[PDB]
Amino acid sequence: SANNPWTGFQIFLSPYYANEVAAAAKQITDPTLSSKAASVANIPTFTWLDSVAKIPDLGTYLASASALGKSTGTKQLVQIVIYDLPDRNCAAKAVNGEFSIANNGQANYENYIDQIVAQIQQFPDVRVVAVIEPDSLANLVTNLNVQKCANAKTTYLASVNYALTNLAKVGVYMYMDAGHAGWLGWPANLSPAAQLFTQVWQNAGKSPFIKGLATNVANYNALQAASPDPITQGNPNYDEIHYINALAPLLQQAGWDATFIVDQGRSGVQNIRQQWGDWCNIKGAGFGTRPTTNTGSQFIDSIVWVKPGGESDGTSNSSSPRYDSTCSLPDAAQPAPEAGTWFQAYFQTLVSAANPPL
Repeated sequence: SANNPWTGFQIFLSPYYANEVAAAAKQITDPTLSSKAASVANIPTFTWLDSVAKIPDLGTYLASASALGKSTGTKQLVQIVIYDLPDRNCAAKAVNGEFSIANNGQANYENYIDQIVAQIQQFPDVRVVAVIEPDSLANLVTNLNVQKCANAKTTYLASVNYALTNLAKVGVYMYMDAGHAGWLGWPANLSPAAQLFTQVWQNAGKSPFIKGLATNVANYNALQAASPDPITQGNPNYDEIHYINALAPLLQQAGWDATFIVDQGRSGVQNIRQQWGDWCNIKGAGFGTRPTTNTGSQFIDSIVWVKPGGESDGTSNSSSPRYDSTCSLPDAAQPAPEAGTWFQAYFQTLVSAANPPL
């Protein structure tokens, strides 16, 4: 499109990831690998607002970005993930997230959005790009037979609508999470996906700030694969570019000339999964293509690093109340710590296996 949110902007670099990476890098013993690892702190990532407790951090990042732009003669851009739906991750095994549908979850989520909006409103010289609720809408396409998802459907739709409607009022550029090629990119899932995303876009007023969709978030697919990963057999859309090329025209026909961003933060190594649906701490992953607006596709505004490589997808300890058995599969790196916490051995391999090399 004409207006790529990133062009002309300096991305604010997460200080939390920089510190996590800094603490991680001094533990890497090989000096050549250590300096490569430290440099990852200079690669822009998304900050996940996975709880209300993260909202004050957003406030500090906006204020720091505002000052840094003035100090360097630049316009700054802060990258966030909205990730706190009630009954979050409905198809996952075991309960995740601080809000539940049964305990005023919708209302609590609205208050979470209101607190985010109230921060963003204070810093109008900073641009914000938000990924909206990974692992949410996509479940309403393919997983309505999952009872937790069926029971969450109206809440997910209302809560995502509230986020889109109210973040638009403070000019946030938004990409709704849309799964990945092996989820919604199956040809038979494309029209159901397009219908759902367009209804969501309509309910939120078709705001021009709703730019489009984010794909491959926290996943491992290629953007453009050299040859299809064996996990993809049966799906002609074997990488993200095929998925996006197929879905984008369906959205255009609805009057939404949608654009896309694609996570490549853990895509450096292909052909590492036994089944396409295996998502947790996949062993041997490497950092992939660094964020760039040089995407190779009319439909893609940016390659991004949404999931911060090195933070665990979930614990492998079956005694944890948060345990998801996907995290103990043969292709999952084990032992792994709780979701969101630092997984040092996994980070070191992401660095060693980076492609392109760091």
